[PDB]
Amino acid sequence: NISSKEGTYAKLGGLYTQSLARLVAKCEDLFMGFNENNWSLFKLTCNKPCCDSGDAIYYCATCSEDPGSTYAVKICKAPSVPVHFNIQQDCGHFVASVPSSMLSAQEQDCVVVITREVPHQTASDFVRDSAASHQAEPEAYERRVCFLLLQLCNGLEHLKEHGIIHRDLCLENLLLVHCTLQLPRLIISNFLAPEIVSASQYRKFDEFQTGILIYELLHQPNPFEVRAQLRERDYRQEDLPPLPALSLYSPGLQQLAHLLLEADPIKRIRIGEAKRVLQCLLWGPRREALCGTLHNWIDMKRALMMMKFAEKAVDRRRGVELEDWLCCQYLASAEPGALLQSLKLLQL
Amino acid sequence: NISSKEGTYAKLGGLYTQSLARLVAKCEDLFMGFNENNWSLFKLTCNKPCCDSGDAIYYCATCSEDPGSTYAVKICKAPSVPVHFNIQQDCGHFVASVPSSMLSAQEQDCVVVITREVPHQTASDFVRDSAASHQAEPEAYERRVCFLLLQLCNGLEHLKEHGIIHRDLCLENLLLVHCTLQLPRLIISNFLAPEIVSASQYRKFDEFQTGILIYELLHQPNPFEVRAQLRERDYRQEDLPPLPALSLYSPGLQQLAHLLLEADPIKRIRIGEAKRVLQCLLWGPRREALCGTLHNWIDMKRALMMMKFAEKAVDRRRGVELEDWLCCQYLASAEPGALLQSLKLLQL
Repeated sequence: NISSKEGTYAKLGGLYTQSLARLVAKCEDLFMGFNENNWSLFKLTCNKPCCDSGDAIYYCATCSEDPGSTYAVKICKAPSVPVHFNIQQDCGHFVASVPSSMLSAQEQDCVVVITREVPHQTASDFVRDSAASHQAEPEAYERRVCFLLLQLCNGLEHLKEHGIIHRDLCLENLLLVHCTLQLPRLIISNFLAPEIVSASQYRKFDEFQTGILIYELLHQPNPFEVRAQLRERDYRQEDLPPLPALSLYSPGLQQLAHLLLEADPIKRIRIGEAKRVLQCLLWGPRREALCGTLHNWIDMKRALMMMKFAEKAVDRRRGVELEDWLCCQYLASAEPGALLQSLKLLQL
Repeated sequence: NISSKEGTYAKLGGLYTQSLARLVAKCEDLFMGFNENNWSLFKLTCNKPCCDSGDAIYYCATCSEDPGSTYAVKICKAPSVPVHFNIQQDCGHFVASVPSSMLSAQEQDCVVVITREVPHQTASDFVRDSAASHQAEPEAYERRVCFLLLQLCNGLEHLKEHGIIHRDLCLENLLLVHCTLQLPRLIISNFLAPEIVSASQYRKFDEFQTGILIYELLHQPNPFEVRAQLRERDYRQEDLPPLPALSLYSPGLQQLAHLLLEADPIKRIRIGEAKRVLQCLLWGPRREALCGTLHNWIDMKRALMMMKFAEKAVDRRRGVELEDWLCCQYLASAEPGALLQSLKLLQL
C-alpha cells in the first residue's frame, strides 16, 4: 500500500493528527496532576505575602497531610468548578481571624480559601511594571499579551461551558503563576423584581470585558472610561479608539478588541472565536479551494512541531514549555475552515 | 510556495533528513561524552572482578583526580585508536604486581590497562548463559544477536578505516557494557621472510571471522571446527552448514554468514555491506523504478521515528535508548539504492 506516493503522504498526514492529539493528552498530564478543623495541618512558609489582588491576599503554605507540595492561602478582603489549567481550584474554606498587618482594629475576620496554585503576581501588577518594556521592546510584550489572552480565553470558555459567567473580569483578578516542566500560567480567580440585566447579555459578557482588558493589557485606558460618546450613544466598532501600531500584533489586537466590543450582543464574537484569532496571531497563517493550501500549511506546521519535540527528547536542557503545549493545542485541532474564519475576522 | 501539495510534501521529506541527521548528532553526544606514577590516584571498588575474558580480567576502580565517574582496570594475562562508541578506549598502561588470587606463585607481573568502560560480561559469557532462552524465545534472542552484530560491524568498520585489522576476533574479546540514557553496549577489546598471509587477505579477514561468530552467537559450532571438508577442500557457500529455522532472522542470518564466509577474499562481502544487511533484518523493508516505492518507505519510517522521539519528550519514563540511536543511524542514511543492494544480498 506504500507504492503510491501521495497515498503514503496522505497516510502520514493522518498520523500527525494522531500523534499531536496524543501529545496534547500527555502534555495535559505533565502540567496538571479541608475544613476549619483541618487548618491545624497547615503552616505558612513566611510572614510576607506572595501576591495581593485587592480582592484577596495570598500566602504560601505547606500541609503536613500532603508533604512535598505547597498550597496558597487565599485571604479574602470581604467582611463550584470542574478542574482546568487556567481556573483557580478551591480546596476548602473557612472563617479565620487575621492580624490587620497581614492584610497589606488589630485583627479582622476574613474568609480563608485554600488554593492549589501559588501566584507570583497579578495581571495588573504585570501591566504596572512593564510600561517601559512595552515601549522598548513592543513585539515581545504584545506577543506575551496574546499568550495571556489565549490562556484567559481557554479559562473563560471552560467556565461558560459549565454555566458560569464572571460578572467582573479585571486585571487584578488574573493571577500569574510560575510554570516549569518565561511565560507564566494564567489563572482566573474565584469570587419578584426581574433582573435589570438579561441572561442574554450575560452570555456575551466575558467577551465584552475581555475587549476592555485588551486595551488595559496594552497600556491603554478603558475606552468607556475616557470617551463620553461611548457611554451616552449607541456606538459602533468604528467609534472605538485605536492602538499605537508598535508591532505586528497591534493591528490584529485592535481588530480583536473591536470585535469583542461590538454593541449588539448577538453579532458580537464569541470567546471561542477570539481564541482562534489569538491562535492565528501567534502561530497561524500570515497574510501571504484555498483549503488545500491551508491543508498543506497545517501539515507542514505539524511536521515542524513534531520535529521540535523530537529534538527536545535528546536535548538535556531544551524541554517542553507551556508555549509548546498551547501551540500543540492549536495545530492538533487546526482545520482549513476555521482558519479561514479567523483570517477574515482579522479582515485579512 | 506552500500552494503545491507534493511540493510541500517533498519539502517535508527533506526536513526529515535534516532533523534525523541532527538527532544522530545529539544522540552521539548523549551516549558518549595516566602512568605508573598516577596509579596512586586509583582505588578498586571491591575485591571481586566484574568481568573475565581469558585475555584479561576486569576490576572497577575510582579516580581521585576524576571524582563521580568510574574506570575499568584491565589486567592482562600476558606474561592506538580514535574514539568510537564500540571501541575500547585505553587511557594509559603500566606493569604491576598482582596477587594470583585476583587472576580468577603467589603473585604475577601483569600489564595493567586503564579502560573507560566497565564491562558486565563478555559475548561468550552471554552465549554460554542463554541457550535455554534461545530455545524458549528464538525471535527475541536472534534479534539481540543482530543488534550485537550491528554494533560489532560499526566498530570493525571504524577500525578498518584507520588501518587496523583485529587478527583474532572471538566472543571472549567482545565486551558487553551496561548503557542507559536491556540492550547492552558492545565494545571491541584491544590487544627478510615475507608474510605467510598477504595484506590482501587481511583486508577481508574481519568479515571472515564475523561469519564464524554468527554461528557461535546462534549456539552453533564453528563450521571449520566440525567439517573436515571445509579445512581440506576449496569450499563454496553451498557447502556451508545451515541454521535451524527458529525465527524470522534465522534465514537472513544464515545467508549473511555464507556471504561472509565466501572462500574468495575478493568476491566476499565487505563489513559495511554486512552492516546494511543487519540493518535490513532489524528495521529494513521486508519481502512485501522500485526506488520510488522505497523512497516512500524511507519517508514513512522517518516520520514514525520522529513520532516516537516526540512522544518520548513528554513521557516521564519512556526515554531514548541505544536501539533508538542505532535505528536513527539507519534511517538517516537510508537510500533506495543501498536498500536494494541489501535486499538481494538477502536474496529477496
